Amino acid sequence: DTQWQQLTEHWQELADFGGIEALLGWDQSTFLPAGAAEDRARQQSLLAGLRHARATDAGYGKLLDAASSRSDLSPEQARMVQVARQDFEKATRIPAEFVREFSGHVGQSYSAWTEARPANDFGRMVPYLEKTLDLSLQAASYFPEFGDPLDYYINESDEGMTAEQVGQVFAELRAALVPLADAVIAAGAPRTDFLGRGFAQERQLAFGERVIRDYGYDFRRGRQDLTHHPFMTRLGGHDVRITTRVKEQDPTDALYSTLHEAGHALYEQGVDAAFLGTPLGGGVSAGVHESQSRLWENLVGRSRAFWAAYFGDWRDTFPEQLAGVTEEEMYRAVNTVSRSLIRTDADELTYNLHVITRFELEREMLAGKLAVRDLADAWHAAYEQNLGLRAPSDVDGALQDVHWYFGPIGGSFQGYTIGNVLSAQFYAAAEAANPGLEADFARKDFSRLHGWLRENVYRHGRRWTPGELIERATGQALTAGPYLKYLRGKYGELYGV
Amino acid sequence: DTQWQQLTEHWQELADFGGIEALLGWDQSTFLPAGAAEDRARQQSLLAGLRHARATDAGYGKLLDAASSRSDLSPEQARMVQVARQDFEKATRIPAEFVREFSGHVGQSYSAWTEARPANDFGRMVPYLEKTLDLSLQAASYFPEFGDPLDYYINESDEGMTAEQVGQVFAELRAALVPLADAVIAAGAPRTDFLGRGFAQERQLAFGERVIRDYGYDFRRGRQDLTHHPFMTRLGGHDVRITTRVKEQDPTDALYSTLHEAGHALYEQGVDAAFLGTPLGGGVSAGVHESQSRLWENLVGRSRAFWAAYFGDWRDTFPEQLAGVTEEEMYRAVNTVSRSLIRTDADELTYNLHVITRFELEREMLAGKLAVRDLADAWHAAYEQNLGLRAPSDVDGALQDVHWYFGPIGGSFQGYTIGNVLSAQFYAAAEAANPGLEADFARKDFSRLHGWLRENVYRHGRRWTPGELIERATGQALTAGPYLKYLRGKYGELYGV
Ligand SMILES: [Zn+2]
Ligand SMILES: [Zn+2]
Repeated sequence: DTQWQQLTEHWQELADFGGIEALLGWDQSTFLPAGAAEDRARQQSLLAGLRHARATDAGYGKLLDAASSRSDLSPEQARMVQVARQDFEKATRIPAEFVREFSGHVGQSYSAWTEARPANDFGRMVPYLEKTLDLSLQAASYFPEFGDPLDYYINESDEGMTAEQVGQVFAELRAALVPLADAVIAAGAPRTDFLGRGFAQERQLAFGERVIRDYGYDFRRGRQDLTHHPFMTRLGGHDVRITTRVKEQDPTDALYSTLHEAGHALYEQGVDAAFLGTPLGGGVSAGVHESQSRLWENLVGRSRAFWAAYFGDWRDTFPEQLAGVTEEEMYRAVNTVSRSLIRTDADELTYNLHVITRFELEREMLAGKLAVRDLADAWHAAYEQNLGLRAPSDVDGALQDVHWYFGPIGGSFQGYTIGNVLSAQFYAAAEAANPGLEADFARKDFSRLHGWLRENVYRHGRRWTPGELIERATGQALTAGPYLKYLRGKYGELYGV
Repeated sequence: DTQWQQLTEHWQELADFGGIEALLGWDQSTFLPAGAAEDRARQQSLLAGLRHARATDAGYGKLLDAASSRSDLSPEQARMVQVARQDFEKATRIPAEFVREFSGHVGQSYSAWTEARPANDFGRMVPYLEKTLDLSLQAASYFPEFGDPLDYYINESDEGMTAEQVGQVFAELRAALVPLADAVIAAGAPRTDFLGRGFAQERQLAFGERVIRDYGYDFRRGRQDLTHHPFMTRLGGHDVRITTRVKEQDPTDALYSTLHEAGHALYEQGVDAAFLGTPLGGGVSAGVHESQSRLWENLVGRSRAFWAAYFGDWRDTFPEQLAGVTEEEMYRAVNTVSRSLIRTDADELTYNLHVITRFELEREMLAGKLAVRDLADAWHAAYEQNLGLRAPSDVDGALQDVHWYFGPIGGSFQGYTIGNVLSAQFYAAAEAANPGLEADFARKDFSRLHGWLRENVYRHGRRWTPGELIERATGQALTAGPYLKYLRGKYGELYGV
């Protein structure tokens, strides 16, 4: 009983270390002055070392063992203890010296990448990728329960997911989305030139903050700022911050980045107050998290009802830019499709082809079938086959994404595609329970959609495993069905295909 | 050599905790959302505890003892050890229990004050101040080498400074500045109404950043943001941040807050790189620090040469506002004088009367001659006596300043006046070594003044004691001479007195 109070305080201390670490990273991406990079990284390592010591503290381990042997715990408290013991298990499996070696290597890899990408110097990154691949395999070998080292990373991203389950889902998406995208591309695109007329940055941000405020984003428990790369980060139990990036030459970039990151933040902001500061107080997996950003961005933000509700405010804010443009035309311009090179900018239909490419290259590298020095060539070859075009150099080829340069190789991307699928699966379950969602959206009323997602997804945090969470909320395990039905219906209707 | 590497690593770890603690506080004042106050305070408390442990670690103390007995250390390394041991002495002198009790109390006092001041509820703060006074005396009692507890606080602010030395400075400033201020007030004020014509906030910030940029503020090692109260804070060896406050109804506020805090930041940004991350890597005392904010704010920022250089940019930025206003009128308008209530806004001539008021009330309270419950009345009586008027309530009376509600009572304010004195003493030494500084200023060239201050003041950090630094840099100990000569000359010529 006194042991439980001590466990509660140690858990709150781990959450507090995490919030402070998140602040160091949030400030690094937003306001850190250019000449202060090195000291900030050292500050981050200092905190990483301290937090790891507490996450692996032997006394804490004994407290967990004590609470675990009790028989009088509520379902939530026992699950809280179980999750803590699972985190403790993972944290102590890997020697702290290996953790530090890996962190220093990928940190140096990153710095080399920030220069080699603009310089089209993939040959320079090869030694960095070779060591990263070796370290990635070594890290997975501390977990022999995954015979396939790729399964260790897939599981780290989405508890319980396997490479065979991922490959199956990918196979289904490719078989369905390639024809649907090709048919949309062959039909021709809606008008888009009015999006290039000049949209003032401050006006874009104000519009975005009105929308996500309607969604339910709580500005007493967060804020938004500008960054080069949008992200969401939690600095505390009541401090969930988002960032966006604005292009005056295209207002859909900032709007949908903001809706996307806001979706992540709604998830975090809906976690039950009783779980904040405990091992259950956070999102449960990468795919479930990305299902919420994608739900508010795509399923809601790009829908006809969304623009039925906001076109008026939009045209008022941008009167000259929307002159001669109908509400229907703005709805179509937000749902264009094309074969493109940059994954983060890819449309709803071709996006997953980027993830599959990266996933299959990871499979090839981790299995020893593809040497890293051949990665640049294999990447272009996969882009030609999967997207029908190739980048002019390696800048937007294998150097495009930071993941393999600032972290392990393997399991880096499937969460994006799992999130896309689950977005429609969670959304369909929400509409099954609230058939008048679209009529609400037209009134700028998202309370029932938010209410359903909070009751069935957000509040539970980590109390359920991803698979339990998905099955309880939607009645079935991960399935591509609702996702494909939504896309075929939406784009079949948009392009007459 | 092995032992020295450990000292430098521990010293850098102390500096890194300091930067992180500063980041938590900087973010708290700028961007922390409203619902995140409680969690941030616990985070700060967690970091305060860890840093305090590091600062008092017995092993660390043993390393310092070893290194102090060595005979092969350079004068700087020996001084680092001496400074580290002096910090180690005071940090361990006060029991950790007492550190937490005092810290927790002033936290509750501060929070109650943020509500009691706007409500004119001094009676509510009386118990908080009584406990603060008792704890202030108790804290000083851990340092019996100061017979007078006020001398403990005076020395904590400015090493080597005493109450008897402060009193002599006050008497001299009072004897010279009261008649000069009364004569200025009786002569009449320059035109000022054009300052009320409306100055857009964004232009004010842009202008202010161009000025301090020319001063020498390095935005690659800092930045500026908006807060309720301007301040300067060091988040790292290359991260010295400043904040300002903008009033569109009066542009002198933002401008001179920015010049003031930039002056603080210039000092920190000039500390020698060899001292960053060591016990010598920071400003040496409150008085020396405020000497630099006041030098760049008053001696430079309010001088005729400053406006000969910047009125053009000023007029171009605010053309209608400065229509019918000469460059000479803008110079006179930034140098008005009057008996006022708010210490932080008080002019060059009457400012010190606010510091003297507070110091003498501290003296009476520390000696047990003034009861805390009588402070509100004694404050008003001292304001009538020293400044010729009194506030309508306690809001701008004894509740005005945060110092006694978020920290100890005693020695809280004399550093501001010490800084005023030293600003002219340092400045005159700079002109003696660089004949013709004012001519440089008209060209927006501050490199000779800044270079002199960096070489003779900033780079040393804590390498010299305050008395040694002032003596070496200016050829004499602290003296009000240069200060009184500067004011008598400046205001004698402005007002014909
Ligand atoms: Zn996302
Ligand atoms: Zn100051």
